[PDB]
This record gives sequence, C-alpha cells and structure tokens, in this order.
Amino acid sequence: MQIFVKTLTGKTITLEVEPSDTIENVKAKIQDKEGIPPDQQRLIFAGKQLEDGRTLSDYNIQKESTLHLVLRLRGG
Amino acid sequence: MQIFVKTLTGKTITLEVEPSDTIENVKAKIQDKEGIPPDQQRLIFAGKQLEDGRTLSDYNIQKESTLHLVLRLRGG
Repeated sequence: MQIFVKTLTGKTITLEVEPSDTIENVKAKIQDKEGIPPDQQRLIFAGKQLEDGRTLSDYNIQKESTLHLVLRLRGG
Repeated sequence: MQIFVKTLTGKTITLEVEPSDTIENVKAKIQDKEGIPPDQQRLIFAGKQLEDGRTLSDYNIQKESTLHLVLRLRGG
C-alpha cells in the first residue's frame, strides 16, 4: 500500500509499505530514499509519535494514510 | 510504552510513557509514584545524564528500555 509522509516544510513524499512494516523499517526507507539517519527522524500519526518496534498495522495506518516527519537531533 | 527505571539499590520501577514525553515529565511521573521531587532526581541512559527538555525518543529510549535513577540533593 501507499502512504504519504509530510515534512514540516510542507513537502510530501511517498512510500510503498505493508501493514507488517515496523516503524524502524519505515524510518529505514526514509533514510535510503532521503538520506536522513533514523536517529534524526520522528514519525507522527494522528498526533502520536510512533514507536520503532510497533508495526504500521498496530497504528491503524491504511492506504493513503498521511504521516508527519519531524527532524530532530539526538539527545545530548 | 513501558520503560523501566533502575536505582542504585538494584530496585526496578516501571512507568507508562510516550516517546514524546520529556525527561521533565518522567521525573514528575516518578514523583507521582514515589513522592521524590524532580529536583532530587538524576536520570541516566547509556551513561548520559538526560536533559529535562529533551524527549525520550531523542535518546533512543524505546519499548522496555531501562533508565537509571540516581538521587542527589540540590545545589541549590
């Protein structure tokens, strides 16, 4: 299925994923596709930050669901 | 998600947090559970002493991760 990722600049990117994909997998797609390491990605769906070890199906993410990508430096 | 907190006496407590919860909010939760003021709490993950203004996700604190709690009096 196809889901969209919205950035804070208003850009929209697309991914082909499956319900079984974990959030870290989706962050890995964004890394290969856009060059951002997962350490710097935060994914938000329905106002909730998504947990790496859970799947897209755990969050009821369906086809043409829109996630929000937020870029973040890691903790110091 | 569930996190674990380890003290200097080997005791393990647990909390139900969100990836976006700030370290300030985790200390308040420990205050809810143990009555210890946040001022007296130092939270540590991977040897790093965490910053109250960062989120758990900024430190790669995830499902069933174990933080360490050290108690210290304020400066203050």
